[PDB]
Amino acid sequence: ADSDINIKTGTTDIGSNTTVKTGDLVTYDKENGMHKKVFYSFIDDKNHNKKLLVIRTKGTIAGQYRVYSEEGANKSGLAWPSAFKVQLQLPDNEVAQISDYYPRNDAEFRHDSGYEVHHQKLVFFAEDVGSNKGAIIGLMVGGVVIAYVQPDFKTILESPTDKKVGWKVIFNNMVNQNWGPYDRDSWNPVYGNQLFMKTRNGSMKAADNFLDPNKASSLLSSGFSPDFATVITMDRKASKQQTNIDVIYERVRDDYQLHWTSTNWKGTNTKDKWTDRSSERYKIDWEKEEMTN
Amino acid sequence: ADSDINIKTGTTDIGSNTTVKTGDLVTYDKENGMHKKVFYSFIDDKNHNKKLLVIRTKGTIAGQYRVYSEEGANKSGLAWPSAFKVQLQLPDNEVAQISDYYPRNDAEFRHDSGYEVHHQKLVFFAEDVGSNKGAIIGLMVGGVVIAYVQPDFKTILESPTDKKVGWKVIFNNMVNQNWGPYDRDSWNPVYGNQLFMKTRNGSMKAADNFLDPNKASSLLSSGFSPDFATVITMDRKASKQQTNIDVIYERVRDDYQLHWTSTNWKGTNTKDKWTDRSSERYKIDWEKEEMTN
Amino acid sequence: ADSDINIKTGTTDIGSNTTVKTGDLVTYDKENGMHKKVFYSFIDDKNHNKKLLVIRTKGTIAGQYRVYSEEGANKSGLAWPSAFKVQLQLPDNEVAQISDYYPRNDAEFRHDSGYEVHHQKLVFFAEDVGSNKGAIIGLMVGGVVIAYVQPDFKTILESPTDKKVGWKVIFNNMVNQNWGPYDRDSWNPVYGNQLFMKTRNGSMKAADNFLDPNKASSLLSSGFSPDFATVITMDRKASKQQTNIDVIYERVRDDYQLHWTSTNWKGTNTKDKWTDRSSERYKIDWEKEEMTN
Amino acid sequence: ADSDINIKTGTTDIGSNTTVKTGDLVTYDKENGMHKKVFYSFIDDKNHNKKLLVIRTKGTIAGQYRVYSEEGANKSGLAWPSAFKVQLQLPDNEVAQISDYYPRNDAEFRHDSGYEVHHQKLVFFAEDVGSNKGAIIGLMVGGVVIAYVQPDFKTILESPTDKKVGWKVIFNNMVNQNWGPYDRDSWNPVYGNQLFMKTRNGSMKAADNFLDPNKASSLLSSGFSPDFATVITMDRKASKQQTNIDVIYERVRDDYQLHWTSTNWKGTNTKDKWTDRSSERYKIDWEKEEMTN
Amino acid sequence: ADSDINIKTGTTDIGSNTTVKTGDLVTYDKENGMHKKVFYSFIDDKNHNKKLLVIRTKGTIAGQYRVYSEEGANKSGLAWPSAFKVQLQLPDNEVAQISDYYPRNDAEFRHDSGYEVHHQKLVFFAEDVGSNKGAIIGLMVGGVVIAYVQPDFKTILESPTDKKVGWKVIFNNMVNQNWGPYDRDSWNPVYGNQLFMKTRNGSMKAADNFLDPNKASSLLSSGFSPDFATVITMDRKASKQQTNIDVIYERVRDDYQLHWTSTNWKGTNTKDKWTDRSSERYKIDWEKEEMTN
Amino acid sequence: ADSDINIKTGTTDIGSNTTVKTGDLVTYDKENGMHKKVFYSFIDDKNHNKKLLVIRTKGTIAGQYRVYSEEGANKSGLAWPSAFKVQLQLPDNEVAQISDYYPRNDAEFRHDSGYEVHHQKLVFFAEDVGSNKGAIIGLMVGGVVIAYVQPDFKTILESPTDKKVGWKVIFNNMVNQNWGPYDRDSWNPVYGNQLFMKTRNGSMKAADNFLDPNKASSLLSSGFSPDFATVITMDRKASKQQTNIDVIYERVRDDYQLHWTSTNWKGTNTKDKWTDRSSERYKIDWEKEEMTN
Repeated sequence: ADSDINIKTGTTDIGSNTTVKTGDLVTYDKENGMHKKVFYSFIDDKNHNKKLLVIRTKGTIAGQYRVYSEEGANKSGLAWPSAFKVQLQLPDNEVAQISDYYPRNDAEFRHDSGYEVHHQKLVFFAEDVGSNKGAIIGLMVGGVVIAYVQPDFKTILESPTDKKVGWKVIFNNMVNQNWGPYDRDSWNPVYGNQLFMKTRNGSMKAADNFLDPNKASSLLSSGFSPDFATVITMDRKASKQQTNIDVIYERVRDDYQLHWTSTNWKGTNTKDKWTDRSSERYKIDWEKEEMTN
Repeated sequence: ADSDINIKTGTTDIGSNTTVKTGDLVTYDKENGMHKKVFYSFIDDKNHNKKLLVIRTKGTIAGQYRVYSEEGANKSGLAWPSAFKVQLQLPDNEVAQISDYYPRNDAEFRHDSGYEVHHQKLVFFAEDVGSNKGAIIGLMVGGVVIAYVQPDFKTILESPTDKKVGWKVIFNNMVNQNWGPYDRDSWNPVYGNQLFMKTRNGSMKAADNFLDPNKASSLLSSGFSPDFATVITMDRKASKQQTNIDVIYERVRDDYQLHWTSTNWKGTNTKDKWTDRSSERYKIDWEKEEMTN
Repeated sequence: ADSDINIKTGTTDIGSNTTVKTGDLVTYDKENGMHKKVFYSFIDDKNHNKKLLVIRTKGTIAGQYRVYSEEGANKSGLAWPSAFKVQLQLPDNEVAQISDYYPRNDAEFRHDSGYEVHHQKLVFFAEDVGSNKGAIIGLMVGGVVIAYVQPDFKTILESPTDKKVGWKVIFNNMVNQNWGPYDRDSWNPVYGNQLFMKTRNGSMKAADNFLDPNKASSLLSSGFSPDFATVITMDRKASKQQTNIDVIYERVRDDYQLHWTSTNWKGTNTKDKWTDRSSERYKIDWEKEEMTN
Repeated sequence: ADSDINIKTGTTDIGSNTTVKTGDLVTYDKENGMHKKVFYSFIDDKNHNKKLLVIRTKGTIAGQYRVYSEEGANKSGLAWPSAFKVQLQLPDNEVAQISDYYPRNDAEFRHDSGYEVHHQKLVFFAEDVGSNKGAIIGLMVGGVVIAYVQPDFKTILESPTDKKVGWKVIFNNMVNQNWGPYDRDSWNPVYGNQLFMKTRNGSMKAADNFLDPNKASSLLSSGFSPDFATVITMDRKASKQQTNIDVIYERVRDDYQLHWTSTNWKGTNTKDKWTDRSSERYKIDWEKEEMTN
Repeated sequence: ADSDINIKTGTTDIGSNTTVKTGDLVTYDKENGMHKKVFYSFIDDKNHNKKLLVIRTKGTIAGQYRVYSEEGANKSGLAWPSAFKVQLQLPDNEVAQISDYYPRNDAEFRHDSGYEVHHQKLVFFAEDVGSNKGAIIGLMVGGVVIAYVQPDFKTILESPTDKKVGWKVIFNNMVNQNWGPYDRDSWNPVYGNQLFMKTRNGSMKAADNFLDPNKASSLLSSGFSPDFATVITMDRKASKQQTNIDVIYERVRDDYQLHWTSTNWKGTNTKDKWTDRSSERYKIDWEKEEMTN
Repeated sequence: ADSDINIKTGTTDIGSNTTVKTGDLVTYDKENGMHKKVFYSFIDDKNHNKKLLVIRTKGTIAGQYRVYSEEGANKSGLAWPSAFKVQLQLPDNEVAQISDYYPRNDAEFRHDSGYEVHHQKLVFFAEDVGSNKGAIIGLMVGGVVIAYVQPDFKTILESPTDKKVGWKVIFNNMVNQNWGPYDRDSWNPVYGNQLFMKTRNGSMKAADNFLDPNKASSLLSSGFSPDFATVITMDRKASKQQTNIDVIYERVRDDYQLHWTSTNWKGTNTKDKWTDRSSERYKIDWEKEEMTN
């Protein structure tokens, strides 16, 4: 931090003794089921060399975890979201730049606990008839245990540029009732993909053998609510003080097909079957310090 | 946070150097057993592009965990709440929008600790008669342990829109005396659903074999007290500066039927048997900055 | 929090730039052994739509854990508190309302750590006479461990209304010397209820076989000191600016009867044997902003 | 801290009651896939003996984890980043100096838990025919267990000078699906380097047997976003108040070659195969307190 | 703290409502590879009885972990830093004094967990031919486990005076790849000192059998960056308001000699083989409140 | 805290809106190897009924862990500090009083984890020749494990008065290389006291068989740096506004004698062999608010 270099905290930061122009822009795409909000803040710090626009994408991208097709009591299909995405893209001809962003790709870790342990035991068994017999045992304990947090969904900052930035929320692993973790690539020759199978030998029709969304992560059913900040920077001397920025929300829906083998249930997962995109273009006026749609 | 993008903290936030108009609106629905409160705050930040209304739904939704019917000493019935809900809905013809909300669906996790560990042991047993015999053992430890917090009730943000928003509190799992977790879908062929059975082979009448509410989560008996914030936003230039917002509280009550098999007790759970809704319409005056019922 | 919706912290709160009228009201009920205190704060925020009164019930409700009757060396009786209670009730004809309260029924949890772990071992024993014999062992580790905090006494918010609110402190479990947890419903056919038995085969008279209060939770002997806030709200336009509020403290005392079987000691627990209530009526003057008894 | 020497906190720090001149400088090297940002802050504290420039290198160095060459279904090649680097270098003829920097090389640790534990057991087996036989066992537990955090990537401060400073982010260890940690130097005679092998006996072509970047650390695919502060200091009396500073970003890409042995897959790792450098020269004007490219 | 004695926090501290004169003094000793910085702060608190100078030694002492000599493929030599040191010394004839310093020798601890645990088991084996045989086992668990943090390098405050003060960073223990901790005094009759041996039976020349510095602590290769504060105090009435203070940095380099036994590798460690000292004399002017070199 | 009694924090504290007169008094006793510092703060709070003097004893008491005498290769002697002490004593004829002090004797604890756990196992072994034989095992786990922090040195507040106060730092336990804890009273009939023995069967002369101070706690070699606050209080109306206070530092040095038995090494510990005291008398002027020596 700025204190670790012997500088008073908050001294190098921006926004001190300046007027900030905030605003909200909301809109609901019913077809794609997206509540999109943009919280924009214009900062003209006279001591800063550029005008700043802080664009916080927010809202909720409904997961729409839902059974979409039934071909009878033996087959069914589930649309489940495997990924969300948010992208802000400036046209290549613009003078503005994507100076900063948050969150970023924090360096994670795995707690690694190694073992170098020695045990010794001395047993000397005997009988009432006068027979003694014994052993001395030396036991070595070694190896490693790796422990870390395994979240259901990861958040990732896609490779950004001076014109494009983007976050993606990705499905990493899911824990079923008690059968253990499962991912999109899991494959059991017997049951196929057990990701969303309520039971393996169920007597109900396929449409009813899917996990109840309440048990599963709420990101799948209710959706995911991003809070992603981006910092645009413009030069005051630029002749063109108006820009157009494309804000894009995406929901990638995979197809979980459940089939009856006449013996047990089998599950297959088709990736990126559907992609639901909602793109809006926002006009940014740097002189009046406003944003509109 | 706004510090991670080199911006002074609190600079982009709203409510700086402005007068906020607060208020409380309380009412008790005796029939549905709901204490409803709305804490409203009007914010007209001249630097913000819209008028903000922060509506915090609060109060208490009595669980009403109670025995409702007795058909003798062999059968009884318990009304127990499986879910609470709070919904704020604007009519489709309104100009206002549901800009923001809290709490949201935070991404949860499960601590995943994997094992790759090696043990070696060397035993060499002997007898006093001159007989030696031994073994060398190599032992592998592998697999994973998953540990996470399992709360009795989850809080969830239902898929919102620009006109409707809603939270639901859901029953996830309950721990009986020491018999382990149980859910609404638990089913033992012997005892059926052991969710609220005080004893399996009790000699008392069914009505007395139900768990004492004090032992169980207080959400079931005393109730649940929400604190849910929503942020409405209106354009200052809109001709109609009056709106009507419907605040809805719901208690979903399931029926736990306890039966005597002449050998032991059996429990069944009928979901969403009853639904108790309390809806109020609040008139919002954005010019006088007030809310009324 | 209000920061999570992009609003400066403390902006929507009450009490900014206003004069608050505080006061203390104390009284000791010797008969019921209750030190009752009420800390009242009148808040007239001109920007708020109602007058607020924050009533913090405090003090100490002596547990009075005590031997009350002795019928000889074989029988004795202990009065021990199983529950405390605090209730604030407004008469039904009043215009005021119980807007808010604290503490509430926080959603608790139980840390659930599940296991899916595999072990493999390979033993190959041998003798010096030339005889080898071995085994290969595959071991499965599964199940769950549930770990949570188990306090001696719970605090609960009884189902409130717009006129009545109430907290109850309840005895949940107690740990004896080292014999494990015990509750009011514990029953051993041999010893009955071992909740407060110092010893099972004691040679002393019954009155001396009870747990020393110092070993036990201080809530039983010295008592419990509540800190419970309630928020009354009144409309400024109401013609009647005087109200009467009933503050009630209760101590529920159960009877632990200890008997000699001529072989060992047995304990029985009669619930809610006695109920000690101390009720006071406080006159609230909203114009002079004071409270009196 | 400055409080531990009886000095009021923040008293010895810089930036109190002074005007700070901030700025952003952004640029995207498409060829090397680097988003470079420099956040500069000029501090002229009249009570300080020198002018300070705080240069925070930021941005994102795309990992570019990607299959680069395929020679058929038996061989493939992956370019994966093993290291990132950021260097600020002043020409030797300059009067300015690199006074400070952050982050630095914090002293790490390993939790060392040693054991000195004794167990004793006494077994006395018997048969119904009247034969008793027993043993007394003394068991010693000793040794040590070492547990520490093992991150995927380390951050390091290269040996700095008064003209050059530099950070390097280094690949330390990676955890595959569940096969354990692997590093650049790992070598199995059977499989070679299993760092990025999706499967050992896969039937797919080599290009498809590489780990999905989503599973792997996002530093490899999306990239790494530095936040590295440096503090330049200049004497006010220096005649030459203009300097040129070279900011350098580097991505070191190693080649992971995957080969088919007709039995299983083998992996080899060629270190530092490619080095992608993006260097910019920034003109620093200490009189106008600005930086340009 | 000052609050624990009923005194408002920060009241007894220095630097309140006074002007502080700061400064940086930087210099790079190429020969010894030291980046030396001194951050000085002059404090003349009119309410304090003396003038204070806070001297924070900072910078980086390059470890210079490096192979220095090769006599062929069987022998090699590594210069590795075992200790860093920083010393501030005033000449004995000066009137100034070393009033305070930081960091100091904090009292450490070792978590000591003792055991007094009892287990009992009852086995009763039987055969289908009608033969029963059993045992009752009582098992005692006792002893202690000691767990504490074992850092690679310790920081120590050498015995100070009113004229000399000094910190030393010392090599305590290092963890090799997975062979366990090693120190300067470790000695295996087979391998000697295994501190920096990459492999025990390597086929490469000695110079290539040394640990890669990236694997090892960065203090060895990149170096150590001190932050050590000292507080000089002078009497205002002293006639001589100029002083000379000697700031000394030291790097102690040990020689790790690796030899080939024609069977395996052996390592020896010669302590304090080289000592690299960089001493500077700083002129302190207490009247103009400055420091120079 | 003062908030828990409904009082604004810091309201009852001292030092609000008053001028505080600070000062440092330093001196080095070479013979006893003590760097003594006194940080004094005079507080005359007009709202307080007395004048306060906060005296913080600080500095460093060199441990002087050192070999003092050698009688050959078979015997040696080590002077090691077992205790430090700081005492402030007012003459009995003074009007001033020792009102307060810090640190004090905080109530410590030991984490006590008790066990009441049941295991059951069912084994049923069989042979291929048609012979089955089995057992059912019930296992009880009980007892307690006590875990707490065991520091090398304790800090203690000696029984104070209105004229004398004193802290003592005491040697509690030390951990050797890996042989376990040892104290001053430890005694092995074979090796005597193994507190500072580098090896048990060493071939080096006794003087070289002592633990290296770097391995041991730095309190022994470099020393201990106290920070002990005392609060003197004087009545303003007292005629004699001058006092004399004796500040005393002590180092208690024990003698660790190491002897050669011609078989192994033996260690003996003579307690409180030497006591090194450094006493200074400070003149306190309450009118001019100063302290001198």
